[PDB]
Amino acid sequence: GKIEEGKLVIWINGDKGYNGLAEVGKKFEKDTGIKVTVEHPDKLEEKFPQVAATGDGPDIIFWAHDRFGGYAQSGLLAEITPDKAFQDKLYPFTWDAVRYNGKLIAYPIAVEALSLIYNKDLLPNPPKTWEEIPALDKELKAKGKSALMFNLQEPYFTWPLIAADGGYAFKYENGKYDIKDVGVDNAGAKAGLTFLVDLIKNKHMNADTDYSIAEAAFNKGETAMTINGPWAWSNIDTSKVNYGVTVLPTFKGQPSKPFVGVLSAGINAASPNKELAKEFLENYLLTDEGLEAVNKDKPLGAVALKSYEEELAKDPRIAATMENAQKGEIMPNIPQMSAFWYAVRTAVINAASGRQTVDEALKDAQTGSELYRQSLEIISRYLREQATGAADTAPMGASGATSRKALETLRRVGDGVQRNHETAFQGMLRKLDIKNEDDVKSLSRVMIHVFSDGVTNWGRIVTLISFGAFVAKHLKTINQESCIEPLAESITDVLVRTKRDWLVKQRGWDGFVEFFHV
Ligand SMILES: COc1nn(C)cc1C(=O)N[S@@]1(=O)=NC(=O)c2ccc3c(c2)N(C[C@@H]2CCO[C@H]2[C@@](CN2CCN4CCOC[C@@H]4C2)(OC)/C(F)=C/C[C@H](C)C1)C[C@@]1(CCCc2cc(Cl)ccc21)CO3
Ligand SMILES: OC[C@H]1O[C@H](O[C@H]2[C@H](O)[C@@H](O)[C@@H](O)O[C@@H]2CO)[C@H](O)[C@@H](O)[C@@H]1O
Repeated sequence: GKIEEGKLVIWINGDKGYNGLAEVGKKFEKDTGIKVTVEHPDKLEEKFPQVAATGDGPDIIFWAHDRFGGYAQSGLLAEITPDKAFQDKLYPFTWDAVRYNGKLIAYPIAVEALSLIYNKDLLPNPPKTWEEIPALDKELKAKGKSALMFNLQEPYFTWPLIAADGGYAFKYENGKYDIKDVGVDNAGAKAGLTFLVDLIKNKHMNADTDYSIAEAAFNKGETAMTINGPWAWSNIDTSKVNYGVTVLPTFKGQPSKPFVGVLSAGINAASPNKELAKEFLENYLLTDEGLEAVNKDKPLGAVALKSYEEELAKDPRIAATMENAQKGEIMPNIPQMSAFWYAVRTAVINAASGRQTVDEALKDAQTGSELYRQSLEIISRYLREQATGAADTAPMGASGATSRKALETLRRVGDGVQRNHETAFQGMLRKLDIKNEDDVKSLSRVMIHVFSDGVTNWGRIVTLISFGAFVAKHLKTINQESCIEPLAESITDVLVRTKRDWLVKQRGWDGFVEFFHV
């Protein structure tokens, strides 16, 4: 479809101040005659990449910054180019959250971190440790109350505990992420998640508790504590619960480490209203009055706009938010975050329900989180060595035995496919007529159509990759060697995105090696 000209459609999550945002839209309309429509669809962060890929969707999308690198990598976002005067009005670390491959890809709005929220009438002093919560629940159950209820369906809420004793997503050292170094199934992560599962086993929490259940229980005074962000404070105010916002409990003497989000506003690359969107965001929303309108609906947290943040920073709930933020870590925005989150969401749900043990659940989450990088390493190396006739001497890195053995297996079975199907490979190569970087970009839809819609097995995966190597050899011959790495990335994307669940079920590339073991 085509995004309509002369209006703005905005998407924002249903937990945020969308009525306040609509009020800013009405002010925009008053000046310009342009109607602003604010919507809060379910699963908007999943919807957006689907609809935007076809040139459809909202003009402006709001989400935490972690999803935006994926959207940008997919060509779904307009580059943001504010002048120095405007840039200097927001905190530099907030612009850093929305920078991807050296370009600004959204406007930052506000810094979000989870805090412990407690009912002062039930618990005059909140617990400093996770370890004391079982005893406190036992005390409270004798009064017809519980200690703690929070959303167990979204890993954002359980991550602070998983991270506390050493769980991590992608290792960060010397100002750099090692995307090859994933910390989901280490001893620290296991300790955190085992503690959560034990809370459930011992009937201190219920695996089925979700956002709405926890919110209602806290706001009705049935549970003494919850874990939530600034957006939740409005409904708690309405409830008249005597609440405090404080630092999350420690685990094994170490701080809980929330993953810190920057609510951000991106502009759809397919929007014909980009100048209207820029005007709205810079001169209506990111002003004291614009942020106030949203904040009075549902609190934003620590806003990116220095002038308004100076007012808000006096609020002890914001101080608490920022204390927790400083103990946590800013989320990456790398495209791999979506997969990391899906993998950890499934692990927590399965461990909490008893569908899998903690060890089983975190193993699968490690494999899912490593899948893209490991797949790319194997596929890129095979294509490149096939094209040039010489292997890559660089170390395989993390899970290197698997990568090496997968590459050796792929050499055996993939060369066999190419050899036996040479005429068919030649025919398809000529039919596809691949000449340059632009023609390579067209192959994804063809790969999805042919590969992803057929039967899922290792044989057809070998064919996918083997035909890729055949194409790579051709590209080298015609002085298009620079196209090979983009080709490898494209094949990897199709494989891992469309066969994610199947691949994890096979133990990823270890399953491949096992399947073709001679
Ligand atoms: C015991 O059995 C086996 N052991 N082992 C080890 C393998 C098998 C086995 O049987 N495998 S098999 O079932 N696999 C497939 O069929 C298959 C799987 C994935 C594919 C993939 C195909 N394709 C079409 C092929 C390529 C050459 O001619 C093709 C084919 C079959 N195709 C199927 C789709 N139709 C659509 C209409 O036009 C004709 C076309 C024909 O042609 C005969 C072929 F060679 C199949 C042989 C496979 C080995 C059979 C390539 C593809 C689409 C093109 C773009 C593009 C680009 C890159 Cl970079 C990379 C890939 C692609 C997607 O990836
Ligand atoms: O649970 C995984 C989920 O976490 C974060 O989403 C948060 C969001 O940042 C908050 O603003 C609020 O809406 O709660 C969400 C959790 O339900 C990530 O931003 C998101 O990408 C991820 O899927």
